[PDB]
Formats: sequence, C-alpha cells, structure tokens
Amino acid sequence: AVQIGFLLFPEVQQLDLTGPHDVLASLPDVQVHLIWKEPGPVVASSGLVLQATTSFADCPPLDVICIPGGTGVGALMEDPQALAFIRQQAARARYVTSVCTGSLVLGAAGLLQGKRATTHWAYHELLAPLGAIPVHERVVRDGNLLTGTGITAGIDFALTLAAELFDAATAQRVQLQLEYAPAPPFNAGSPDTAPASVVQQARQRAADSLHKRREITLRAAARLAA
Amino acid sequence: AVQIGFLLFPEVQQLDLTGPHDVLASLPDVQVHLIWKEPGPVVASSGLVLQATTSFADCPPLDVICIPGGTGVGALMEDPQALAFIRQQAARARYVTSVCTGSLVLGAAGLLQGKRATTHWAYHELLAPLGAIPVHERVVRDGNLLTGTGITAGIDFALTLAAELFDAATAQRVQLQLEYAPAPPFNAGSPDTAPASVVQQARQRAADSLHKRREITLRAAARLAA
Ligand SMILES: [Cl-]
Ligand SMILES: [Cl-]
Repeated sequence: AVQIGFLLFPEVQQLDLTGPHDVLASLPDVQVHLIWKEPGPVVASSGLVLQATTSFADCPPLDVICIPGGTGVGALMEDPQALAFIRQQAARARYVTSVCTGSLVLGAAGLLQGKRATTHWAYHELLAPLGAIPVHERVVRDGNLLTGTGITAGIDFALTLAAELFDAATAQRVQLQLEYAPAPPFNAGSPDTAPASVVQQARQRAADSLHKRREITLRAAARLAA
Repeated sequence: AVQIGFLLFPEVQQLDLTGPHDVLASLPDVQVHLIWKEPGPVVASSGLVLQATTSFADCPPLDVICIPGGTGVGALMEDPQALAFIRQQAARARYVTSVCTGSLVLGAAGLLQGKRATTHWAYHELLAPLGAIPVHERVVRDGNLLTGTGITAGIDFALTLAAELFDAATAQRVQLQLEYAPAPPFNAGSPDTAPASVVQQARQRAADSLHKRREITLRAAARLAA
C-alpha cells in the first residue's frame, strides 16, 4: 500500500491539507496519515479541530510527504523535532511536496538548497535566503520535489501524483467521481490579475506576519549555514 | 455577526464542507458552526475525524446554511430530526446552499419542490422524484437556494456569498489572500468531457449506491406526498 503523510500542526491552514487528503484517500491501496508529535487533537487557524493519527516515532516510511502551510509555519520553522522528521522522511520518499507557505518549512529543513521552488506570493522573498531558486509559477517541480501555490494546490497536484503512482485513467476516474471542475467567480487569485487596490489591502494585512517571518527565516538560515 | 452553519454528519465527504468553511471563516464578522445532534466527534467517509461545535437545539438562527454531500446522505434523507432542523433554519435563512449530493437532503426535506436544482452527475435522476426541476449546470440559483456540483463547489460559491454579504472587493481580497486560482491537470471533471471508458468505470462503481438511493428517494418522496 502506498503510504502518504501530511504534517498536521497547530494553526495549519486546514484546506491546504484537507483538499489533497480527500483526493488521495479516494485511491485504491493507499493509507493516509496525519502526523504530529502525538496522536490527538490539533486546532487549525480557523478553529476547526482535526485529529492527528500518528506520532513522529510511529509513522511508517512514507512514499509521499506533504507539508501544508498556515499561520503556524513560523513556529515549525524553528521546531528541531519536526524539521528532523521531515529530513528523515524526505531522504527516501518518492515525492516531497508542499502547499503555500509549507515550502518555507521545507526551506528551514534544508531541503530547498539549490532547488527551484515557489511559495505564497506575499512571502516569496523568503525563499532565496533559504537557498532556493525562486520561481513565480503555481506548481514547480525539481526532481522529486513539488511545491505549489494556492490553498487548493494540493487538489491539483494530487491528480498528478495519482497519474504517476497509478496511471492517467485512474486520475481521470477520481476527477470524474469528484466532479472536479472549478470555475471561480472572480479572477483575483494572483497579484498579477487582482486590482491594484486589492493587492495593496492584502499586502498591508500581511505586513506584520511578513516582518515576523523575516526574523525567523534569518535564524533558520543561520542554522543551515552551520 | 453573520451566522453560517454546516451540517456535519457521519460519512460526510469532508472536502464538500472544509473548502467553504476555510473561505468563509476568513471573512470579518462571521461565526461558523459545525452542526450535528450533539457536539463531539463525527467521522467523514475517508476516516478523517471532525468535531461538531453545536447541537440542533443550541444552534443560533443561521444567515447561511450549507448541506455537504457524501456517502452519509442516504441516512440523512430519512432522519426526521435532521430534516426538521433544516426546514426550520431554511425558513429564515438568507441563503440555503448545498454541495454535490447534499441537494438530495434538501430534496428529502421538501425544499426543492418546484425549484431548479442540480446534484452530482451520477445521481441527477433522483432530483425529479423529489419535486425539483433538474438542471445540468454547475451552480444553480433559484431565489435564495444555491445548489452546486463538484467537491469544491462551495469554495467557488463561497466567493459569491462573500461578495453579496459584503462587497466584491472583499471577495477579491479573500481570493488573493488564499492565492486561489485552480488549474486541474486533467479535463475529466464532467461526464461530457471525460473519456467514455472513464465514464463507464465511474458509473459502474456508483451503481450499487444509486440502486440503494433510488429506494430511499422513493420513500422520501412518499413522505412529501403526505
Ligand atoms: Cl488554488
Ligand atoms: Cl469542483
């Protein structure tokens, strides 16, 4: 059975995780894990309560690891236990993946050094200090690393992983069973297509978080430099 | 504060719920509820464990009610307590909404009689016996009723509700903050675009469920006829 694991941490952006989880859990001969320091309740940034199913120590070797983003990424970038777990699993995983600011966690773990990668538009400047080659594209592949932008990035890349783990017909069947054919009613999902006034509002609202994450990123980079 | 409620039931398709939940919870001056017979754990069809936050009796009057779909819809179509709750809230709600097979629950509650509506493609034949005018479109509005197809229908219609509860700039800001710009890697999300061989596989896999739901639908229709 293919072993797929998601890191589930306090203040996760739950949709980053729950989207790909429901797609991948629809496949035959998969087992999906929600991983934290111990099994039990973990609260997402919205207040939604989720349950982790396994600890770091008990998690099986994973074929796919996925790091979601969220407010809680800042703490995870300086959590040595979590970073060590991610490094251990990434060494043998067939696919190392992240959604949105989850790639900053991969960066803090040292897994983006010399690699092409993306992250959420408001935090994109933090990739270069973590050793990455920053790329402004929605899904960026480099070897076995996939990084994606947007809260639903993992839904789309989960279909790619289904096609490569199984075959294209299986991915198409899952897409049809879920009737997945999005059609957003607005076109403001990128800073290049949203109105300038909306981009300004969004940037202002992210400014305090960006400032705090600049500080965290520099400390994380210092650890990689040692 | 705008009061938004999702029905959370055993064997729900969790993404039907968790998608719109994370979008709507991003708005100012909203409160989001996860409603079941009592607060506590509810298991989705994938095994993901979610927590209901309020009971039917304690739920405040809702401005928006949303019924997700999933395997568990069949039981809900014959749950008199749940159907009565939905009818009570729908009487005063500004928006009555559903995702995928959640519209079959609205149908069983009597709320689609004479109304245009859609549902999941494999179960679309069950709308007419529940009194609906079946429509093959992804989002169907009739008055204050919105029904949508696809596992992520609620993400898209949540942006429409944001624009109508607040304004277009607020909806655009949420879209940009979430960097929401989907781009599926396959085009098999409708029976009209998927390969015929894939449609056959999907229809065969749904056949037992459709048969069982034909029986449930006829009993639900008999109750409406009384
Ligand atoms: Cl997206
Ligand atoms: Cl969809």
